[PDB]
Amino acid sequence: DYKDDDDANIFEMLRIDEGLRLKIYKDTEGYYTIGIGHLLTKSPSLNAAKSELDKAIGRNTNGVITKDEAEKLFNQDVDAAVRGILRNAKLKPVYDSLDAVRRAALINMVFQMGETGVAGFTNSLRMLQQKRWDEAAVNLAKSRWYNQTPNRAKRVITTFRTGTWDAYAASQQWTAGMGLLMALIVLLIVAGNVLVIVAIAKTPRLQTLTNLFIMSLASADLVMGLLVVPFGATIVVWGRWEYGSFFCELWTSVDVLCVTASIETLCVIALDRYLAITSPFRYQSLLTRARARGLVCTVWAISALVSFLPILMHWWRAESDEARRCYNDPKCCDFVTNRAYAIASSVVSFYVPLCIMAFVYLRVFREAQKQVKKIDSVALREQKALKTLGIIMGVFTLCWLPFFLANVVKAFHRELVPDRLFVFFNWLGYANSAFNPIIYCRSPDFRKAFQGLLC
Ligand SMILES: CC(C)CCC[C@@H](C)[C@H]1CC[C@H]2[C@@H]3CC=C4C[C@@H](O)CC[C@]4(C)[C@H]3CC[C@]12C
Ligand SMILES: CC(C)NC[C@H](O)COc1cccc2[nH]c3ccccc3c12
Ligand code: NA
Repeated sequence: DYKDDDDANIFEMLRIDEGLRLKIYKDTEGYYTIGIGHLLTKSPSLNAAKSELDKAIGRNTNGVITKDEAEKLFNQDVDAAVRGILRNAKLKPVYDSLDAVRRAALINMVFQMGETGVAGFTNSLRMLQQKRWDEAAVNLAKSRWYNQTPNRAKRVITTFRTGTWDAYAASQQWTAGMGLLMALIVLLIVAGNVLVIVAIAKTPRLQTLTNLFIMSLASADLVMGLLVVPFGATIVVWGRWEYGSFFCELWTSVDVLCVTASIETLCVIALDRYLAITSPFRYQSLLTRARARGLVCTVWAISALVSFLPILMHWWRAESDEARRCYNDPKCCDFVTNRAYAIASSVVSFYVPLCIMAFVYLRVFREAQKQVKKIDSVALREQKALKTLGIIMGVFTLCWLPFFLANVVKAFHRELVPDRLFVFFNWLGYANSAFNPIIYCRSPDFRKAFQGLLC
C-alpha cells in the first residue's frame, strides 16, 4: 500500500535510536518485551508472554520473530502514541501542523519521554506549530534530554529543523563506514605488532640491543591495538562509553601509559645510539644484555608512575559543568582535565622526552656525517639503518605532536580546538601504532624475517 513506506521509515528511525531485538527479553523493570520496546505482558509467566506474542503475530513464534514482524508490532505502538498525542491539548495542534517527517520526530520523543514529557516543552511546541524551526531546535537542545542522550537528541532535533531524514542517513553510514575502518585499524595494528615481537623474539639475527628497545615500542603499540584503540573506536562509532566508570579510568590510564612508554622508549633509543657512536668503549663497558632489560622495566615503571598515579588520584579532575556532568555519567568517558594537569602531564610524559629524543638524535645524525666524508655503496647499508631510527622518531612526532600542541592550546583557551578536531588529532596518534611495523620493514633483516614467518 502507498502508506507502507512511512511505517518502515519511522520504524528504521527508532531502530537506530532505541535498537531492535528479535527474541523475547526482560526490560529493566522485568516485564517481557520484544521488538522495539513492545511490552508483551506484565505477567511473570514466559508462556503468557509468548502467548501474547503469538496472538499479535498470527503464528507460533516461540518468542522469536523477524524484522518485518517486529515492525508489525511497532506500528501498533505508533498508533497508541498518535492516540495519546491527539488527546493531549498541547500536542494535538502541533501534531496537526506537521508533515510525516516532523511527526516522526515528535512521535520519537513520545517514545522516549511520554506525552506528558513532550508536553512540557511548551515553548518549543509553540515554535514548531509556528514553523520557527531553528528556534525550536535551540530550545529543544536546552534540556536534560539533550544532555543525557545527545546522539539521539541531535538526530531528532535535526529532523524537526530540516524536515528530512538526513541525520539518520548520516548516522547509518557512519556506523557502517567507521565501524569497518576501525575494524581494519585494530587488525593492522595487532597484526603488524604481533609479527614484530615474534620476529625479534625468535630470529637470532634480529636480537639486537636496539631491537630489544623496539620490542618495547612494539609492545606498547600492541597494547594500543588490544586494550585502547578497540575501546576508543566504540566511542567514535557508538557515540558513548558502554563499559562503566571503572573501566573508563582504567582504559584512560593504559592509554596514557602506552603513549608515555613509547616516547620514553624512543628517547632511550636516541640516548643509546648517542652513547654508541660518541663513546664506543663505554658502550661496550656499560650495557650488558641484562642491564638493557633493566632500562625497559625502568621506562615502563616511570611511565606507570606518571600515568596511573595521577589518574587513580584524580589529580586531573576539573570543576566545570562539562567535567562534573561527565564524571557523574558512566556513559561519558571524555578525558576532561584541569588546565594544570593538561600541562604538567603532557610535559612530563611527552614534551621533555620529545626534546631530548629530538635534540640528542640530531647530534647523533650529524656526527655520522662528520665521520663519513666519502662516497660509498656499503655506507648506504648503514645510512639506511640509521635513517630507520630517524623515520620512526619523525613519524611519532608527526602523529602525536598535533595532539599535544592542541592539548596545551586547549588548556589556556578552549575556544580554539573543536572537540571534532581534538578527537581527530588523537586518532592521528593512534595511527602511529600501525605505522611502526610498516617502517620496520625498511631494513633488510626484518624484511626477510617477516617474509619467512608468513610463507
Ligand atoms: C597493558 C599493561 C597493563 C601491561 C604492561 C606490559 C608490560 C609487562 C610489558 C611492557 C613492555 C614489556 C617488556 C618489553 C620487552 C622485554 C624484553 C624481553 O626480551 C624481555 C621482557 C621485556 C622486558 C618486556 C617485559 C614485559 C613488558 C615490560
Ligand atoms: C581518549 C583519551 C583518554 N586518550 C589519551 C591519549 O591517547 C593519550 O593522552 C596522554 C598521554 C600521555 C600523557 C598525557 N597527558 C595528557 C593530558 C590531557 C590529555 C591527554 C594526556 C596524555
Ligand atoms: Na564518566
